[PDB]
Amino acid sequence: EQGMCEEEQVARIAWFYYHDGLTQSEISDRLGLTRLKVSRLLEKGHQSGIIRVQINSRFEGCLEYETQLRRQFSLQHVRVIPGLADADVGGRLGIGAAHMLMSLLQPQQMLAIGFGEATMNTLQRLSGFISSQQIRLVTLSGGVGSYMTGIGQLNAACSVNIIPAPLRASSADIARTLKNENCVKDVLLAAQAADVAIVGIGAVSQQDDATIIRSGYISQGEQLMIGRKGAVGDILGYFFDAKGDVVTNIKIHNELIGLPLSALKTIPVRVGVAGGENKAEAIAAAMKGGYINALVTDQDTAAAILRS
Amino acid sequence: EQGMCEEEQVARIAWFYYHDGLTQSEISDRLGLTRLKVSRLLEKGHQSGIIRVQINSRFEGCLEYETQLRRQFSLQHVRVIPGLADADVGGRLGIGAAHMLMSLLQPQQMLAIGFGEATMNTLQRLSGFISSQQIRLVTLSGGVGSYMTGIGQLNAACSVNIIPAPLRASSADIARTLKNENCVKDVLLAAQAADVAIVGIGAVSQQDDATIIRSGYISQGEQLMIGRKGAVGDILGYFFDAKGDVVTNIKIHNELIGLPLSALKTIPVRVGVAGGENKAEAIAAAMKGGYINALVTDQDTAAAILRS
Amino acid sequence: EQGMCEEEQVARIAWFYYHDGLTQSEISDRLGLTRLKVSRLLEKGHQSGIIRVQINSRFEGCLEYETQLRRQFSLQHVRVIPGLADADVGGRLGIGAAHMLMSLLQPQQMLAIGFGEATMNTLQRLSGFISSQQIRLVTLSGGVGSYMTGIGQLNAACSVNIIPAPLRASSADIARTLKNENCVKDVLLAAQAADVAIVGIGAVSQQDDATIIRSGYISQGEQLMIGRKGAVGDILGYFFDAKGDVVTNIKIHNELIGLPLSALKTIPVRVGVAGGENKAEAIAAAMKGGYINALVTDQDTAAAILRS
Amino acid sequence: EQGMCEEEQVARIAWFYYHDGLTQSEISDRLGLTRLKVSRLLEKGHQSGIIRVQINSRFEGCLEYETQLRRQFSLQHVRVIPGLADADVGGRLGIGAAHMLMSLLQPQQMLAIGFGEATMNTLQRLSGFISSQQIRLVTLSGGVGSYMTGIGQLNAACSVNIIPAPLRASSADIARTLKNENCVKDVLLAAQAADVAIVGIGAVSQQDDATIIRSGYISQGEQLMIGRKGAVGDILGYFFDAKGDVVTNIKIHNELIGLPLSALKTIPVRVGVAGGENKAEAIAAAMKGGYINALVTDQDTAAAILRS
Ligand SMILES: O=P(O)(O)OC[C@H]1O[C@H](O)[C@H](O)[C@@H]1O
Ligand SMILES: O=P(O)(O)OC[C@H]1O[C@H](O)[C@H](O)[C@@H]1O
Ligand SMILES: O=P(O)(O)OC[C@H]1O[C@H](O)[C@H](O)[C@@H]1O
Ligand SMILES: O=P(O)(O)OC[C@H]1O[C@H](O)[C@H](O)[C@@H]1O
Repeated sequence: EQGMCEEEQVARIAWFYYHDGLTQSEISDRLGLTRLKVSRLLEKGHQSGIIRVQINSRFEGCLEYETQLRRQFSLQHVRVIPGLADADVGGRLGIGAAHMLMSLLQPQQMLAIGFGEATMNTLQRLSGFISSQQIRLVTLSGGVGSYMTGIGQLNAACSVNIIPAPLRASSADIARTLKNENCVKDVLLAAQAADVAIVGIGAVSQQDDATIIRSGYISQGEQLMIGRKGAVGDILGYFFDAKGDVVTNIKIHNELIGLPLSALKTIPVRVGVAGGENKAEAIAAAMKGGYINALVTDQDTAAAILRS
Repeated sequence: EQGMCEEEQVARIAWFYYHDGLTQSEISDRLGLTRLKVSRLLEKGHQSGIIRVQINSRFEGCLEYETQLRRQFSLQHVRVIPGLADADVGGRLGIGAAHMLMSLLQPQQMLAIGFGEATMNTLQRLSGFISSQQIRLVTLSGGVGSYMTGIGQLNAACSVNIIPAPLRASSADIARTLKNENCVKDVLLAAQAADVAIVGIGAVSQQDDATIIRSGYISQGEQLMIGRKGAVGDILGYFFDAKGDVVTNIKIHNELIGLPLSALKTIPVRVGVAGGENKAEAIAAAMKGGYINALVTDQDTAAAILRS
Repeated sequence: EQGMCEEEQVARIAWFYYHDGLTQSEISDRLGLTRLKVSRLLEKGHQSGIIRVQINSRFEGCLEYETQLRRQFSLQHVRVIPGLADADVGGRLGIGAAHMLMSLLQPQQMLAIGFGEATMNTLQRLSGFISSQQIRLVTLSGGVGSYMTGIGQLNAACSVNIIPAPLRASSADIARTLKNENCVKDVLLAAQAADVAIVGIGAVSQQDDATIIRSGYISQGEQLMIGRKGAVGDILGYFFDAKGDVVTNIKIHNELIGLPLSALKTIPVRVGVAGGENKAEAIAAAMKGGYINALVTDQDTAAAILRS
Repeated sequence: EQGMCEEEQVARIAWFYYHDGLTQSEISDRLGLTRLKVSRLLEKGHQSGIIRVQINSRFEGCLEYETQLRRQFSLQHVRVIPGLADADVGGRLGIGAAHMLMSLLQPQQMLAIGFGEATMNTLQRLSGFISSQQIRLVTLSGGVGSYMTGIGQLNAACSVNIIPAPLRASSADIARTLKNENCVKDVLLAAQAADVAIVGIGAVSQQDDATIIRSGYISQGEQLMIGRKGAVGDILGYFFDAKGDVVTNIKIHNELIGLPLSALKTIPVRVGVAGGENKAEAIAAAMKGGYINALVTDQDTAAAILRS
C-alpha cells in the first residue's frame, strides 16, 4: 500500500473521479497504482457501500406501478425497480431492498431476517450500513448454514443473534422440544421484538428452482402435495393459498423451528423482497394475508401482480 | 606444533574460524597443520567444552521448552512463544497457531475448529490463508453463535459447515435426539473426516474466568462438582483427569451435542492452542490422553507444564 | 420517449449505469434512444442534481479539508489524516509525513530535518526508505542530542551531517562566533542546499507542554514575554506572529545556532508536520509566512485552521 | 516472514546448526527460506551478537604476551589477539575489545568512549550488549560526526550523551568559551564520572594514515611540528612523548573541547584498543603515562611493545 488502507484508497479515487473528474488513467499514476488496480477499486467501492449513488427523483423506481401496488394492497413502503430480462433476480432486488432498509432503519435498531437469495443479497449490500448504524441482526428461522452467505460477508463486530437449530425437525415432537430449549426459545423472543423484518417469498410454481427445494428442506414430492392442497407460495417454510391463508393441512408447518407467521405479524415493518413473474401470485397472496406490508420487486413482477 | 600444545591450537583455530571467518584450509597453512588436522581439532574443541556456542536471545528459552515438551510428550509439532515477559501474550498465541496451521493445511483440505477465545483469535489471523488456499471449515460442536466472532471475520465465498444445534441440550435424551437429525449427523461425520483440528483447552482451576463457565454452558455449582470428581481440564465440554482420562460420572457429557473426545482423535493432526499458567495441569493432561498431538503455548505455561 | 419524460429517462439510465453496470450502449437500445442521447442525459443528470455520488467514509472529511487548505493557503502538497476519533493521532502523523516524504525524495537527495517529536517520529518510520534510497540527512539547527532518537533509529552507513554546536548559545556574540567555525558554517551551507525539509511547529498556546520549553531551551518566563510580544508559534526556535512575520524584538533569536527562517525558505520543498488543535493558530501562521509549503496534519486541527 | 521476526529466525537456525547439527541446507526447507538466506542470517547472527562463541581457555589470546605486558606495565586487564597479516586491524581489535568490555561492564553502567576505527568497531560489536545490559554512553571528546559510525549502528532506546561541539576550536579563546556553555560543561562532567573508558591511540609514525589527519582535525604540516617537538602518539587529541608526558609546547592542546588527559584518569578502568607495529611506541607511552590501565592489541604489536 501507500501508507493508506484500501478504504482510504477507494475514497481517494472516488474523489478524483467524481469530484475532480479525472480519467481512470490520470489517477493511476496520481495514487501510484496500475491502470487496472484503479478501476478494480472503483467497482470495489460501489459494491461495498463506500460509493453511494443517489437518484433524487420520484422516478427512482416505476412510479406508476408503485403508486398502484401501494393503494391496491395498502402498503407502507413499496419499491419497484426497472425491469431487465436475463439477470440475477435477487442481485438486483438486493440493491433496491438495501436502499429501502437504509431509510427505515434507525441507529441501534433490531433487524429480523429470513433466508434466500433475495434477502442474503440485501444483507450483502447492507453490510456497510449495518456496521455504522450498528444494526443488530436476528434470524427469523432455524437453518444456520442457509444464513452464512449474508452474515458471513459482514463485519465481525456486529450483533448477530442466530437460532441454534435446524430449519426443520424430523418430527413435530422434536420441533416442539427444540422450541423449548433456552438457547432457541431466547432467540425466538428476540426475533419477535424486532423493529424491521426482511423476508423472501417462495412460489409453488417455481417447481425445482425454489430455494426451499434446491436447498433440500422440502422434497420434490412433498411440493406436489402442497400445490395439490391449494398453496401458492411460502415465507420461512409456512405455505399459504391465493387468498393469504396458511393451509393448516401441511405436515411441515409443525416441524418448523422458527417464528410462525402469526408471530412475524408483531414486527412493525415487514419487507418482502421478491421478483419474477412466476412469483406474482404468491407475492400478491402474501400482501393479502398481511404477512408483509412493504415490498421490493421488479417492474415485470409488478405488472404481473396488478394484472391478475 | 609450532611450540603450541593442543589446547592452544584449538583456541587458535576457533578464533580464526569464528571471529575471523577463515576456511578450515586458510587456517591449515596459517598454523602449519594439515587441513585434516585442523578439522579434527575443531571437532575436538566442541566435544571437550573448550568451544561453546550460546544463543543470546529471549527466544532461546522457548527453543528449550520446545524440545523438552517434544521429548516428554509425544508431540508432532510444538511452538512456544515468549511469555508475559513480552506484550500481548494472548494476542500472540493466535499468531503462532495461525502459522502452525499454515504449514499443516494443504490447498482445499478440511479444518475442524473448536470454540473459545484462542481458537477464534487464531481463526481470524488465518482468514487470509483460508480464502487463498480454499480451506474448508467445520465446527466440532454445537453453539453456532460461539463461532461467529471467528468465521464472521471471514470470506463469504468459502465453505463453512456448522452444526445447527445448541452446544448443550437440557437432557441426555434431547441430546441423543438432536444427534440423530440428518442435518446434524451430517456435520458430525464431516467433522471426523477433517485433516487438521484446532481447539482450546479449559482448566478447572480457571474457576469463573473459564470460558466454558463465562459463556453460561456450565453453572458454578457444576464446575465445582466436576472439579471434585477429579477433572482438571476440558476440550469442547468434555472433562478429564490429570491422567488424561475423560471423567465418566459427569452428567453434562451426555447432554453435549458434538463429537466426543474419542472421535476427535480420528483426526490425524490435532492442534491445541492454550496459554496461561493456570492451564498448565489441564494442557498437560490433554496430551497424556492424546486429545492433541500439536501444541502452541507461551513460555511461562510450558515451564509449569514441565515443572510438575 | 417510450412514454417517459426526461426526468424518468435520466433515473432509468442512471439506475442501469450504476446499479446494473451496463455499457452506455447496452442501455441505448434497452431504452430505445440513440447512443449519443444516452450519454447526453447522463451528463445532464449530474449537472441537474438528480444524480449525486457521495463517499461514505470518515476519510471524506479529510479529503474535504485537504482541498480547503489547498485553496486557502498556497500548499504544494497536503495530507489530512483522521483526528482523535481514530486511535494514535500522534503516531499516525509520523506515518503520513513519512509517506509524503517518500513521494518527494528521489534517490541520493538531501533531506534537511528539524528536531521535535513529530519530526523524530517521522524520521523513524522513514528509516527503511532513507537507507534503500541513499538519502542524505542534515540538521537544520544545533541540539545534536535533540536528533538522536531519530537518526539513532537509522543505519550507520548512511550520510548524516550534524551541526556540532548547542541549539542556543548564552549570548548573541557566542552564537555569532560559533556560526563562524568552519566545522559549523559548513553544515549550515549544506542545509540550505537540501532538496526537501521536514520540520515541526511549536505553538505559544502549548504553554509548558511545548517541546521547545519542555526541553529547556526556553524558560517559562521567556515564553510568556514572547507571547506577550505577538508570537503565536515557532519553527526551530524562531518565533512569529499570526501574520507570519518573525517577531524582531526577541533576544533568543540572535543566540540561536542554526539557519534563520528566511534561509529555510531557499529549500524547494518545505514540509511541516504538526498535529493537535492548539497549534491551529501557529500552523496557519507558518503558512502565511511561507516557511512551509507542504503540510501533514490531523482532521480536528485542519478544521480549526480553517475556522479562524 | 513466517510469523517470526528476523531475531527469531536467526535463533532458530543457530539452534538447528549448533545444537542439532543440521546442514545449512536441511534447515533451508525446515524454516522455509532459501539456502542462501539461511547462511546470510547465520553470519548475520555472529556479526550482531545473537550468536556468541565462547573460547574457554587460558589461550584465548596470546597467554605469554599478556602475562608479560600485564606485569611489565602493571595493567588491570590485557587482551592480545592472534596475529593475522593483511587484515582490517580495527575490525579485529573491535571483536577483542568487545568481549573484554562485556565482562568489565555491570548493568546500567556508564561507558565513556573516544573516536576512531578501533573504538567504533568495538562499539558496533557491543551494540547488542549495550542494549540488554542497558549501558549508558558518553563521548570523551567533541566532534559529534566522528562518533556516528558507532552510535548510529545502535538501538534508539539507549542513553547516549554527546558533547555538542566540534573536536577542536579555531582558537584557544573559542575553546574555553565552549567548555563553559551549560550543555557542553554538563556532558564533560558526565564523562568524568564514567565507570569504564575505551579509547584509541594515534601514533606520529602513522604519517597521513592517522585517523587524526585523514579526518581533517589536524594539518599534516602541524603533524611534523609535533613530531619534531618530541611526541610519539596521542589520545583524543592530546599528544605525549616516549616517556608518557603531555608535550606542553603544542598549540592544539588549548583548542580542544573535551576532557583533558588529566581528567580522563579519574575513570576507574581505562581500556586502550590499538594495533599495528608503528603504534608499539605510542601504545607503550600511554601505559607509562598512566592514561590507560588496560589494553587490547594484537600479537605482533605485543611483541613489538615488549621488544623495544
Ligand atoms: O431465494 P428467494 O427465492 O429470493 O427466497 C425464497 C425463500 O425465502 C422465502 O421467504 C421462502 O422461505 C423461500 O424458501
Ligand atoms: O477461551 P479459551 O479458554 O481459549 O477456550 C477454552 C474453551 O474452548 C476449549 O476448546 C474448551 O472447550 C474450553 O471450554
Ligand atoms: O515536538 P513538536 O511539538 O511536534 O515539535 C515542535 C518543536 O520542533 C519544531 O521544529 C519547533 O522548533 C518546536 O520547538
Ligand atoms: O582509528 P584509530 O587509529 O584506531 O584511533 C586513533 C585516534 O583515536 C586515538 O585516541 C587518537 O586520538 C587518534 O586520533
